[PDB]
Amino acid sequence: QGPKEPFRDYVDRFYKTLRAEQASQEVKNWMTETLLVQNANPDCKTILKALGPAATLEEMMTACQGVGGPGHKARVL
Amino acid sequence: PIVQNLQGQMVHQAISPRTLNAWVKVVEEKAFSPEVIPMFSALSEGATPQDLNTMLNTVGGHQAAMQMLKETINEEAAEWDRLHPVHAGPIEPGQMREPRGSDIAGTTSTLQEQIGWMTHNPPIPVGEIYKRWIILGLNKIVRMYSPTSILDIRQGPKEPFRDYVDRFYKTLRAEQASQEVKNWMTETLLVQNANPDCKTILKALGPAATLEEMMTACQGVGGPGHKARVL
Amino acid sequence: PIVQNLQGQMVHQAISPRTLNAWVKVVEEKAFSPEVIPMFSALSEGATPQDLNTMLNTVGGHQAAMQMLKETINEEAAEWDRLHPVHAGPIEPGQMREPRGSDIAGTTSTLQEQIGWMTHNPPIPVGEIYKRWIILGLNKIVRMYSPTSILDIRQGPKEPFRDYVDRFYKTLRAEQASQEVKNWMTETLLVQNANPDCKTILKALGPAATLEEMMTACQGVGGPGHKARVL
Amino acid sequence: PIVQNLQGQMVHQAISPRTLNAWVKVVEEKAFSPEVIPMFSALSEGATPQDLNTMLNTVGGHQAAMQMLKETINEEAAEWDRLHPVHAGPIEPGQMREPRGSDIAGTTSTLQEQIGWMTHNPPIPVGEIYKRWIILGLNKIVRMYSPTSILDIRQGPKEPFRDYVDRFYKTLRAEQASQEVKNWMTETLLVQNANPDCKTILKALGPAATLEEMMTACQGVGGPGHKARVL
Amino acid sequence: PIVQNLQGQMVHQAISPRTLNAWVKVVEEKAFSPEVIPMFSALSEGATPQDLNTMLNTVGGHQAAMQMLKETINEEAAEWDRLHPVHAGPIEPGQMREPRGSDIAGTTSTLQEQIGWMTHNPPIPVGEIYKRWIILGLNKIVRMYSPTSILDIRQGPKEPFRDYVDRFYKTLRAEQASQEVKNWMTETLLVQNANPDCKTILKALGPAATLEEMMTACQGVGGPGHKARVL
Amino acid sequence: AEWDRLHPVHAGPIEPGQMREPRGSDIAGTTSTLQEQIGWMTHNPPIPVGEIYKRWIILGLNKIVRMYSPTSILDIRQGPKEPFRDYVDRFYKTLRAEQASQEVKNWMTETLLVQNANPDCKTILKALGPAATLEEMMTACQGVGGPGHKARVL
Repeated sequence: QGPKEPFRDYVDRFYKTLRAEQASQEVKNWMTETLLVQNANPDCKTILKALGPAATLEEMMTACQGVGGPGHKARVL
Repeated sequence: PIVQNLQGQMVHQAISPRTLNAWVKVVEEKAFSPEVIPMFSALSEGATPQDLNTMLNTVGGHQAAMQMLKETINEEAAEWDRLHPVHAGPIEPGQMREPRGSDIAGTTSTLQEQIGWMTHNPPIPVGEIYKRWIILGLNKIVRMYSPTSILDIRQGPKEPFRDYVDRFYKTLRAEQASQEVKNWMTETLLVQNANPDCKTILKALGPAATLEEMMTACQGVGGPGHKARVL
Repeated sequence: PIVQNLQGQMVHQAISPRTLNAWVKVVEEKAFSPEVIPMFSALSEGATPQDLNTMLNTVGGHQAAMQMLKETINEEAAEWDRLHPVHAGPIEPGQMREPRGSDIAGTTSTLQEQIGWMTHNPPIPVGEIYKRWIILGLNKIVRMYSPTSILDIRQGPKEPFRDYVDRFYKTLRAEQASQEVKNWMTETLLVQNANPDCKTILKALGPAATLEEMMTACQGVGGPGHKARVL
Repeated sequence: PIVQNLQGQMVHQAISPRTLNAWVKVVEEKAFSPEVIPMFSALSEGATPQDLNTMLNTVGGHQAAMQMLKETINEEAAEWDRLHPVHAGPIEPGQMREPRGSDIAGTTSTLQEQIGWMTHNPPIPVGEIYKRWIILGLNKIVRMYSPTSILDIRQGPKEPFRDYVDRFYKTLRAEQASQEVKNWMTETLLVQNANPDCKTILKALGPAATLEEMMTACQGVGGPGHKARVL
Repeated sequence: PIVQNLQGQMVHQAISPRTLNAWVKVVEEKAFSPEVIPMFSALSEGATPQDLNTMLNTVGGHQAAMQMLKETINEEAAEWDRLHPVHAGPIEPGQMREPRGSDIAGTTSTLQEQIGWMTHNPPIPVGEIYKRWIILGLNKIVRMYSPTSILDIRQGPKEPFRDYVDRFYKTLRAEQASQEVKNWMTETLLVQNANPDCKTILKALGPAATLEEMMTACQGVGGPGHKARVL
Repeated sequence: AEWDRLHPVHAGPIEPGQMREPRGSDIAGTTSTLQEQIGWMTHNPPIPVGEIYKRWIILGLNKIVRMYSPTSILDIRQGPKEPFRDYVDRFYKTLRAEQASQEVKNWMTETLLVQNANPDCKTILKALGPAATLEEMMTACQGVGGPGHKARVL
């Protein structure tokens, strides 16, 4: 996750990259658990770890507001 | 007030100066504030229409508000008789007569008629119904003389969270909106109308974030600037 | 004062200093407002003529008003003894002698006689009759020495509609105003002292000048630019 | 509430509205200061769970504080059922049923049952148990609404030592320090956060000086900015 | 407090918060001015040791003053234990046992027993003994919370003689010096530290004059038609 | 001297064949002999006179450390570009140096610690609050953090 990049754009980018990767689903799930929170923004991953592992992506998307400046509730240009 | 030493054997004890004096003192300060309604409810547990009328008769201030309350009661009494919803007909020998709204508000009913309805099976709660009409009128007065909307309650630039919360909760209490709306207001609106410095911390609270946790979170984020141990 | 117990008999005791202490403070502030009449009524629940005389002579304040009240009760008592010439002694065996006007105002009756009438079955309401005479004297003080004119019952040049309705209804209550006078004032004068927004909603408002609807509609002073009479 | 009898167990009496009216005023002016806890302790002498609920129910001010207190007591009631905490009187009553958290909270118990526990031999002290939960809420309200500031209590230049000590003790009470914390704060900060003219006397007075010695020694000299009067 | 004296039914109830709030105002707002000792002496009429403990607890959050007061009380109770070699339990079955220092302060004795001592024939005056110990400690608090020296106080430039005398007499009550010294302060010091015009008449009148003569003349001097000089 | 004021020793031994009760002077070593000092430890039960003296000595050593170490928990605050991890180490070093009691350390940890942190830095720490232990806290505050984002060659 980039220094100016909000959590939604990073997740969008990760899943776009995950489509380009052609690995088996078990490996993809294990990679998602391994990488997605870990390689994220430091304050944002700290918020997400306190949500905990059984948080849904919808809950995670609704969280982390005010990280990545204006543009994180509005469309990419 | 009504006293029962045996259940169904109602005795009326006449309302006393200390009760009236305390009630007037509550009315003098608290009528336009949501403070009056729960104290009025606590006083009105086991009340007759005669007790409720005596309570309204012992107020002499705030006449426009009193007229709006009286007009509200007259319209509730009219709507009740349009419904006619507590009924039993006239055919049967020796059975209680059907309540009118005028009977409920204690003008066309005697104390023995009022006792008869409340000692009936089902107990027909003429004092509770009249008290609810008065509570609706008090809430109408509280709404009418309310200073500003719950949506417009907002925390100043570096304002204490606790002062903002007290104003928000008073305004929320005096608001009459649905329980889900009130839950959304505590969850969302209270956090949203907080000042930016407080609000980032409030938005970063975990699952199951309590008002006590919010108070802890915003403690040291507002009020007077730091004047020691900061340089 | 008199208290009725659960098993159906009446007991007496000397007047509370809480009532006297509250009463002096009520007389200090409420004297020229019609607030005094309900608050006096609240404080005098079950009061004997002796208790009422104790309350009247307790007051050292507002002496000319007290002189007006004392003359008013003495005139009413004299007029009551004009109405009924009272027969000598009891008028049947084993029953109390009939009240005179001076017995009612406590002067020629002793405390046991006052208790005797008030503990009659049904009660002979000497305290109520005297209390009504005291209330008439209070009404004279309230009308005579009023701040508020019923002849200047039009809204001021700088006066908001919410303050105006408080003054208007208080003035009517102070006068004990006629149902006809209220009927003319509500439909004519009150509407014409209401702000243009109140006159705008006239079809929704309908007949007979609904107060909460007008209070909802009106914002600030009525007359043009908040600097002139509305009427 | 209950009142004592000279022979045998107590008798229940109806609550005074003056007591409720005073309680509403105490909540208005003193709720966020820990001096409310002694007033509440005095108020709740001989109080049933039903009386305690009536006292809480009566309040309509400071609803944010009341909500956290109500959640706090509900957690304590759940804790009573779930954790089995230690208590005064029998774990097994002889002539009454065992009290659940809901029974102690007054929800699933009758007023006669509440009287039953309190009149039992030994007494089962349900009001004393419940009011401790309420006191934990009141102590929490003081912690939430009074800024944490014990290390920041310090004497102004023209300030009396006694007011500074009084403020320090009040702040320490608001914070709710345990014995090790309370002694450490009291020993280490009290001379150190004094003003230098006052501190000079305290340093001269020396190691191990008692509070009465310090209070006596460290009195002012009445110079400019210090009062010569209270009244 | 004891609330019935001619009957044993309903003999005792808890002290009102309404009364306690007035007591809290005397300690907090009049800042331990000499009036607190006569006010406490008035409040303690027919009081139990528990009522006295309730008053000690309810000092308006003045915890620091309470610590010094309670520690003083503990010594007074300890001195009583030296004075009277009281045993546990009664001399003989059924007898009211002699009260120890612990019992008198309500530490080892419960409310029913305290009422039992006070309602015996002869009564055993446990609350009266405890009240004196509390007053002895309260006198120290009155000295400690005294604003300034008896020597430093003065009459203002246009100030009434009665205001100066009231201040001097209150300060004199707070001062702990010998009765011989206190008489010297009344006869010589008060006149000596009085302003020149007031001093000149008070010296002219001298010790042979009555208090009324001193008051009338020095009120005469200080009224309108006065220079207002302190030299 | 506190021990002596608190404990006058009346009479000799209780009976022959068991040690006398020690006064404060005996503990400090100025009235007791080496044979007495051995005698107390070789008693049944042993009387731990040296341990009693040592507890007083440790308190004096603590005063010496506090006298020569300018450490104070009252003055503490986070430095401007100071890591949160450096700041907590400095805070617990300060508590160690001043020898704070455990309940005081808990109050300092749960009340004071995040209060005297930088306002940008304290953001997520304030949101976590005193329910989160030190390990739980130390995963935070790396957004305003120093080096540690990019891997090193070691």
